[PDB]
Amino acid sequence: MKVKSKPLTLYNVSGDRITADVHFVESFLPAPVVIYSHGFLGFKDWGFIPYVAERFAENGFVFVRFNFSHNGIGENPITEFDKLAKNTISKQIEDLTAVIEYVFSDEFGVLNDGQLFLLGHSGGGGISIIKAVEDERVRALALWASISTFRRYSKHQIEELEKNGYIFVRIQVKIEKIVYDDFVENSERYDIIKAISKLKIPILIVHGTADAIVPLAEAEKLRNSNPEYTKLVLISGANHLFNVKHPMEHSTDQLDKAIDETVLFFKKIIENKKAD
Repeated sequence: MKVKSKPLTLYNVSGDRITADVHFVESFLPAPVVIYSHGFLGFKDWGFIPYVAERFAENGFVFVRFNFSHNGIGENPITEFDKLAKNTISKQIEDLTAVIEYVFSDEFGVLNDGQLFLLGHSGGGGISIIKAVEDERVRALALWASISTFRRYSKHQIEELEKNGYIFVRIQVKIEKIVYDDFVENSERYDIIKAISKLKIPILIVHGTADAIVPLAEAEKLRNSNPEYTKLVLISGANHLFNVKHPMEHSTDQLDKAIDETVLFFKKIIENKKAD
């Protein structure tokens, strides 16, 4: 079977340009749409994202990946450090909103069944939970190593932010104060734990037991806030990136379990809708 890959250029309401791709296998259409969101420090063409896109397409999904309008990608698919420094949670949400609206627009030329499922990794999981609350057209959510709070900054980092106007985060990237200001001035709207408790759609929480970036405790906090609609799946010995190396030359047991658990979870939702 041939996995087709098509480039998309879309804009958010501020006119910020978003570059995206859609992977699909024609023989599976009409199929559900899966929008994948990565964290602040991630890129659609890096790590396991291309392989994940290929696998979801091979499993009967219309998989969309995108880069944030302010994630620094300008000419090479980092050349825009001014914009990356100002990639607030509000801009990331605005970008995800434009991708969802592009998929639901007449401009999306990929024959689908109208079902929108979100998949978020790390920071992208947080952005996906907020978005799922804001838009009831998201009928299922899967989270891979997702954060449980946007309040990631330490006592020290916040202190340098208020003194210098920016901080560096590891290859160091400058994050301007506006990113912290945007979370704090919108902490209720962006309260991940509160948002996930409001959801009434199936939620899959995939997390590794050897994850040192976002501990297993955070995955259990997400599950604890909505025990009715969530399912917690533990990947034994998996780190924050499902044990994949960079450059990615092959997949791991860990990443294949996350993909299969997600595919089956999404597939049971489609099958249950047909049963009604």
